[PDB]
Amino acid sequence: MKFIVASGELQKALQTVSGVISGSQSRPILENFLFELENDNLKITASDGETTLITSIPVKSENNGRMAVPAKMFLDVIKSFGDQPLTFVEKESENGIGSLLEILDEKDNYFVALDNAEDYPELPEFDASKSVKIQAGILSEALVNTLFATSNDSLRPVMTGVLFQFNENEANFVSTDSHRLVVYNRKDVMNVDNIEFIMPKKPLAIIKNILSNTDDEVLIEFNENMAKFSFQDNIWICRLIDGKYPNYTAVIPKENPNVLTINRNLLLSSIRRASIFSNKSTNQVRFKLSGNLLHLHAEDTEYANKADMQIPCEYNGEDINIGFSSKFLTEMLSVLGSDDITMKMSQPNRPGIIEPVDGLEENESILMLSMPVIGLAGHHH
Amino acid sequence: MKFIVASGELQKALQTVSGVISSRPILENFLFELENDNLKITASDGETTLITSIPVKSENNGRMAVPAKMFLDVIKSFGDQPLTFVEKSLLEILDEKDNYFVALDNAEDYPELPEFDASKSVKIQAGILSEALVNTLFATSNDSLRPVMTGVLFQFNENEANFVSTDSHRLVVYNRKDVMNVDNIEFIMPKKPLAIIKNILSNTDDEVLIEFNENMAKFSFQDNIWICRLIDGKYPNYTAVIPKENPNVLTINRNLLLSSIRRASIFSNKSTNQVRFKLSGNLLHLHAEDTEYANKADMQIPCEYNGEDINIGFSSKFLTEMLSVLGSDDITMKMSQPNRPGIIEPVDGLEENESILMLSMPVIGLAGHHH
Amino acid sequence: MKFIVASGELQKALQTVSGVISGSQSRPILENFLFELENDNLKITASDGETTLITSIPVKSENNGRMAVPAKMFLDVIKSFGDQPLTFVEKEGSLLEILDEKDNYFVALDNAEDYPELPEFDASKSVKIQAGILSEALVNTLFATSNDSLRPVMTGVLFQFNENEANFVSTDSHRLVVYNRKDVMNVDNIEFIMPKKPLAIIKNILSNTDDEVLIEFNENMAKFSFQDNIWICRLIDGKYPNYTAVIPKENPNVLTINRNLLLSSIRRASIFSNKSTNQVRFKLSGNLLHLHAEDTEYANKADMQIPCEYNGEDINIGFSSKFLTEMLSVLGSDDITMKMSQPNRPGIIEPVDGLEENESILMLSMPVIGL
Amino acid sequence: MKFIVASGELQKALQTVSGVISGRPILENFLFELENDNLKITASDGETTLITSIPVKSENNGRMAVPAKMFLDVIKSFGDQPLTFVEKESENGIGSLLEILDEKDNYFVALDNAEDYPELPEFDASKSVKIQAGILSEALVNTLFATSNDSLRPVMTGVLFQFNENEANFVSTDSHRLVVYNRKDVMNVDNIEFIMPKKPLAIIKNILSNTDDEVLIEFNENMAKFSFQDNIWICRLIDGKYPNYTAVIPKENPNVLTINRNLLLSSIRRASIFSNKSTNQVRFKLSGNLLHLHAEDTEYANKADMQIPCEYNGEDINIGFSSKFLTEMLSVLGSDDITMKMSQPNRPGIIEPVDGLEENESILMLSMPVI
Ligand SMILES: [Ca+2]
Ligand SMILES: [Ca+2]
Ligand SMILES: [Ca+2]
Ligand SMILES: [Ca+2]
Ligand SMILES: [Ca+2]
Ligand SMILES: [Ca+2]
Ligand SMILES: [Ca+2]
Ligand SMILES: [Ca+2]
Ligand SMILES: [Ca+2]
Ligand SMILES: [Cl-]
Ligand SMILES: [Cl-]
Ligand code: NA
Ligand code: NA
Repeated sequence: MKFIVASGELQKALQTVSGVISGSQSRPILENFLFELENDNLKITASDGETTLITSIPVKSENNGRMAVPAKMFLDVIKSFGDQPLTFVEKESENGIGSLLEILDEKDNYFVALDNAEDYPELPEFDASKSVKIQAGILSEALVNTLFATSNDSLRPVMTGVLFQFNENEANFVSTDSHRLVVYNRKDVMNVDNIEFIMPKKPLAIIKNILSNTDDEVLIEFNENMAKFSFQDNIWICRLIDGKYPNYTAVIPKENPNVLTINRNLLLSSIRRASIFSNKSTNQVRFKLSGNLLHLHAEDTEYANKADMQIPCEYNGEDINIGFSSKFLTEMLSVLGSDDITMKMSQPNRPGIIEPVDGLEENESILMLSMPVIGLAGHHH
Repeated sequence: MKFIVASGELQKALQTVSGVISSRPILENFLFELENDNLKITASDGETTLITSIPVKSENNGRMAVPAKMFLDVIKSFGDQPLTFVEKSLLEILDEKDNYFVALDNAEDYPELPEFDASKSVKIQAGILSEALVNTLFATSNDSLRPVMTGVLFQFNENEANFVSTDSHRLVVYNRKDVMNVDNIEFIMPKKPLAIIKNILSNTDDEVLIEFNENMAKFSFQDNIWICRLIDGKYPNYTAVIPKENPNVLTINRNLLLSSIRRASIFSNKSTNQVRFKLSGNLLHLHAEDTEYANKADMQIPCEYNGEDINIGFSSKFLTEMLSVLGSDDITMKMSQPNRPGIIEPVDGLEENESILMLSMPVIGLAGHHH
Repeated sequence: MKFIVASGELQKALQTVSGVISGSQSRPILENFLFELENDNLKITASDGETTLITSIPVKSENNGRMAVPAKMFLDVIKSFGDQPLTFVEKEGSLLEILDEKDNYFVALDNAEDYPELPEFDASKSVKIQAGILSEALVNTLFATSNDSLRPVMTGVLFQFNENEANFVSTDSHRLVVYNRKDVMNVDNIEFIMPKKPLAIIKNILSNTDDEVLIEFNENMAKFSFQDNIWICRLIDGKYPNYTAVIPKENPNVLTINRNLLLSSIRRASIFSNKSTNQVRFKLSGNLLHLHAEDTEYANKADMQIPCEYNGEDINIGFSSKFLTEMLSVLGSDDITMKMSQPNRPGIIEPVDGLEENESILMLSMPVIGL
Repeated sequence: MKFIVASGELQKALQTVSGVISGRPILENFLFELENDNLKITASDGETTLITSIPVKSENNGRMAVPAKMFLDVIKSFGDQPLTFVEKESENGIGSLLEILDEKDNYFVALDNAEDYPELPEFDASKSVKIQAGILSEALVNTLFATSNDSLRPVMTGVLFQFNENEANFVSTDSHRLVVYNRKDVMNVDNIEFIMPKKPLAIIKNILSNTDDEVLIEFNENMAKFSFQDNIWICRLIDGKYPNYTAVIPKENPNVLTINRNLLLSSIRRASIFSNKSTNQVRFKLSGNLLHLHAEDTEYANKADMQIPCEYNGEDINIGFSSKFLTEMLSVLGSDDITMKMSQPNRPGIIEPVDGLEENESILMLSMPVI
């Protein structure tokens, strides 16, 4: 097969599908891009066996073909060029058992050895039974809010992923670990098909880098156990996590009369400083709230360091003494971008509910629950 | 004052009370009070006061403030020898033809304790109290708990004594139906004096008297006195967090479970140190993994399990620490759902009126918390 | 001691000297910053036992003192602030208190008396050099130093000063850089070998200014002084290799070529190169450079034709692409010459443009040799 | 690669070389090289390289970089059982995994890139000496405590090795203590003198057995290569001139104290508690057959005065020594009695064991006096 394509267009297409190639040589055929050339359309596929990324670009050609091109090398090769048309010709090695990909650029020649394309598996016929639509910019903000930066909990399978709930009234995006619950809600995302599914983290991270922040629609189609995203000339296919996500709404305390209103960056930077003085193993801080004063306390009995900070705030509520793991709390505060947050509390053994004060669009809301540190004897019952 | 005492006896007395000396400078001293051949030795950090006394040979009485680290270092540097001490303000030590001097503080500056006016009292055998502390004093606890949960709850009434401790991962309830006192009392002991008391208490039938006033406990045991400031507040209602129905019973060799978790946890993330249990049939599957570094462990442990399949996760350090305190060959762990505590109890070795209950809180995503 | 200073000023000073605290110091006292306060001047010292970094900043205070502050933690603490005045109070198990309005922080301190003092430096010789010239010397030489602790002299940079010029040489036996400045003239003639690690640290602290750096010498130490910084380093003992014997007197085969063009061409060609030697072949004839790379293990190949100016006989010579690209990326000229003799002799790269009047650079690459 | 080995042998092999891995990231790995049922294990900190080898069962060859702390922790968690190790490609990343199979249990340890682990350097031996393992080990037992722990004056941080055709000398000093260990039964044609650094010697002391098995030491410019059974140790030698240690040792020392070692040691330990906190000095006042020990701390008002009967033939002398250095030196000796030979109150005292030395073995431990 032979085709001519602008190197910039080729690089962008290759870069889009490359995030799923892990460098693993356990299935060596999956270290390749799969090129499929048909009627001036170059379809490029990469996969790790569970996530598959596909894109296509127009090219100039007169013939068809299929090629398995080693991905890391070939992308490095394309990256080494400026913007110029490149010619690609598959040649059978004059001495060998397989075939070469030759690149022609003026008087210069390059050869990249190819794998056996017949060994690159075909994807199965996707038989969509349901589909939803969501704008790319909305989906990417959902991923900004639900994908945690740290995740060192060994959770059960349904909670290791992100829940997507779509119905005719709204969409919900939910994630959790032992310290946090994020519920992100869009009442402006409405679909006839009611569907619920759990997306694993790795394809979500891969998709997050590919998604643009635009009003362009993403189609998501579903079969037995896969989701198929379609966005411009891209297709992303992911294995879903089987099972039923817990009834997360039942965990949200109904009454939270103790409302802290505070500048977000002040609370975030204060906790970060205080936790430097706590025990390196647990990184906990205590909140003592009373009047319009937040008293932060951290100490490390092993090393004799201590922090005591008084932070002015708006607090209408009863005196409360409540402890938190600072790393998980500050990560959530870093995800919000508002000037002010509220943290609504009830008892020291119940989660605090963090919400932005400002900065939400009309039909957008987010709820961030932070589970406090509580001795087991004082658990809710 | 002047007295003669064998260095070994003096050393044991000093070591008994030295554990509380860490504070303001007068509290860095031992307080010596000599009265009719009885040398009372007092040490304090301002909240806990430890007292012991030993017989000595003397002809007069007195009071001295002796700097503790220095003096115990000195006594330790001797072999077993009768030593003469003369207060002169210096303390002179005489050993045959050898002379030593230690500078002294002003004893008049050492705070006296107020006269203790007991309103209630309980008694408990030292061995019973000592076992209670073995079961409730955690080897490590790094949680910043609220003040009432940083201590150990003592409950005495006419029917039983209860000893309860907790952190974010554990609840220990130690019950003795053979410890009965007329006085009903409930109080929270801070951990630090409890640790010192655990090392001094013997495993004997000698009785420990505990007396109380407004907010102090005074323990008496042989020639020791321990006076501790109690933690103010009410301990939480711990019985309400113990699940009532636990149809899923694991019976398993404790040492095998303990060593298996220890190995598997080497393969977990160093930050959280968690293992997942997959129970089905008579087989426990242990799984640990470190997603950051691609390490993994999968182990199969034979057991007796009659119950439904369960997939439940635990923090290994806190689980293994409680299992290490128990001494029976087998334990039962009773579970219900993956978001509820598992109840660990020994199979053998409890006396007639002794029971131990250990709750392990599992690792559970907040979305699936109990409700 | 007690002093007040803006957090931003303290952070920059700490950051200046922190690069020599490498973490796991075999002596734990060397994990501290040493603070010495004298007449409103806070002198801050860090050391790994061989290199000592010193800076000082003005502060507001009423007394003097000495403190050893744990470095990693204290820098973390200062970094966690914005630009605000901070109050520091030494409380001598010695503590450091930090006061900010109504907020209080305590950092446990080590014993400053345990921090080693530096010996009185007894300078016998000294040279001066502009900071910008010295840093340019380091930019050109540090990448070529060896990383084997086998030949210590090659892990450093040779410094040569006399009344006519300053010369800087580095090598790892595969590359040689000679950097020469005839506008750096000092009465004292001195020759010495500086270790790479303090040189890298110094390179980041040095600014690109005409302000002078003083270097003073005693038996086997160099003391650099530059503004309010002092850097004291142990010199490498021994004789630097006879590097001029590696430069052939004649290199008649001269390639003249655009630097970025040669650099980007080698970069592309190297993707196809031998994973073991990462070799690119230059085939020169007429006014055409042919670049060839191939990977015998994986069946990839590159053949590139670059028009150039070449005066010499036909030559086919191989070089390590990693070393060649590193060297071409350090130079900044539009054009370079590469002078060669035989296929088993070095290629010598020099910039054509962009050098100051009394500045010259020589970058030698050993060829690839194989059967 | 795939191999089977007893867990106990693997643990012993790993612990032998693991002492050199401190906290470059590639050097935190063991390097495994498997060839014809021989598993060679390498560890290094970049300056010291330790190598051991053990027989294993295998059918293929290979190379692995195994993370050391984790892997040794893993091996330690097993008892004595055969373990199977299989290198597999990672399923989700670019690296490679080491699988450990124990019956139905599977464990995976992520591996580093072995191609990034440095090869051993070509050793070009020019000279060699031989010495029994036990003799060398005893030499290090006597000398390592005396080395300086200040990195100022590097050569004093090592132990001098002197071999010639007549004897071997091992010398250490920190300018306050000097130890000379002499063996007139260690003879080699090659006369060699070199300085070994302290850290590898401490490791080497523990690997060496107390047997007549020969240690071969080969040398080049600044590397020593020790070979002892299936171990290889490669260390960078310390360059520079060791002090002329023979000039501080007085030849004539007419004032000789002979005394039980434990009696002098325990007596100095006691006195040193009462001594000057800055110098920790004790005075010897020797006359007749009486040793008067005196210590005092004028700042804190403590004093010690001891009379010890002894054998002293000499003139009345009043001489002070550091009790900390004296007690350490007496604790390293193991004889029943020691002699301390003195001359003037401002000249060193020389301590030697009285009994227990072999015919051609001598020990000299010199203490610089306080003045
Ligand atoms: Ca066409
Ligand atoms: Ca509906
Ligand atoms: Ca928004
Ligand atoms: Ca009497
Ligand atoms: Ca019992
Ligand atoms: Ca001033
Ligand atoms: Ca700042
Ligand atoms: Ca000259
Ligand atoms: Ca073992
Ligand atoms: Cl979970
Ligand atoms: Cl709590
Ligand atoms: Na008195
Ligand atoms: Na000070």
